[PDB]
Amino acid sequence: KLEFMEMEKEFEQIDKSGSWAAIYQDIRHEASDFPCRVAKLPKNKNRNRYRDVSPFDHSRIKLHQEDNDYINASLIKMEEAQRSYILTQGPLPNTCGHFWEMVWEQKSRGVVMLNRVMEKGSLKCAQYWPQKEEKEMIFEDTNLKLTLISEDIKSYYTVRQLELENLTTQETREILHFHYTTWPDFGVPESPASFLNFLFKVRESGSLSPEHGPVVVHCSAGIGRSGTFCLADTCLLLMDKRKDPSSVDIKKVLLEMRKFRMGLIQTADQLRFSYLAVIEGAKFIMGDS
Ligand SMILES: COC(=O)c1ccc([C@@](C/C=C/c2ccccc2)(Cc2ccc(C(F)(F)P(=O)(O)O)cc2)n2nnc3ccccc32)cc1
Ligand SMILES: [Cl-]
Repeated sequence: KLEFMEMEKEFEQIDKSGSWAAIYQDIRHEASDFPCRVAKLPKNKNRNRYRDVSPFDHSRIKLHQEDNDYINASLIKMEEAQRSYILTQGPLPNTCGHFWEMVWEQKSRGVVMLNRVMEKGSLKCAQYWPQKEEKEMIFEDTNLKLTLISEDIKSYYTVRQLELENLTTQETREILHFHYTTWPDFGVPESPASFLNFLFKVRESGSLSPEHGPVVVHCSAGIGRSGTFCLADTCLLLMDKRKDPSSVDIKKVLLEMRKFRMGLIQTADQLRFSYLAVIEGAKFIMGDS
């Protein structure tokens, strides 16, 4: 029982010794590496938002296009946690069709967005979804139609319901879009509570359920914020299923996740935040709630 005051004690111990950056750099250097040949092909240069962030060849999501099957997106599968996620970059002006094509083919039912489309001091992301219910979007290259159906705006996040339609089979699917709007580039969420609240919300939607395809998670590069979000989620799952919560080594989990996509969690503070959100979140889930 009193095993929760343990992990939070070593957390404060790490905080006391200011060892976060050390642990984080240790993780960057223990991180596995795999080839990204497809990602680096000249024809896929314009499909990559950033020169140095690429999906590994083994876990990259392949588009069912006959021509070019590339999309900077990676499938992260966590066995013990029993959860899969697709991490991708913020869609580019020329890859919005690819993005939705992937959402369709992969049968995902939810999209989690952790970055903002624009501002001034923030990385730009393409407006890959319709902002107005009356202005649906058609992606000619992927023969898909997208319509905004609902848009519940809250303080730290907006929940939108979209309708994605395969113009060929004429099938339509409800896609839930969870947009956390207060997580700056290379920063942390507004607070652990808002982050968790957002996470629990995405959870309760069933968007992460094994019933549907893997949820799609992205920020700008698809590694810092996306990695933090997924790491927190997986670790919470693990602390809930395991008899011994403190047996969950967030560091091992992150390294495990990095085998599927490079650079997950981009700052020492994000790592700290993941520990903090997981400990607090674990307390909540096991504390009556
Ligand atoms: C001035 O613009 C920026 O703020 C900026 C910061 C970092 C970067 C990264 C920096 C590259 C980092 C990297 C490279 C190799 C392995 C792992 C990480 C890409 C990147 C952007 C944002 C994030 C994030 F953390 F905000 P996310 O939450 O959206 O994921 C991550 C990465 N990047 N990718 N290729 C580069 C080539 C030269 C210099 C920097 C480069 C790009 C732009
Ligand atoms: Cl890194």
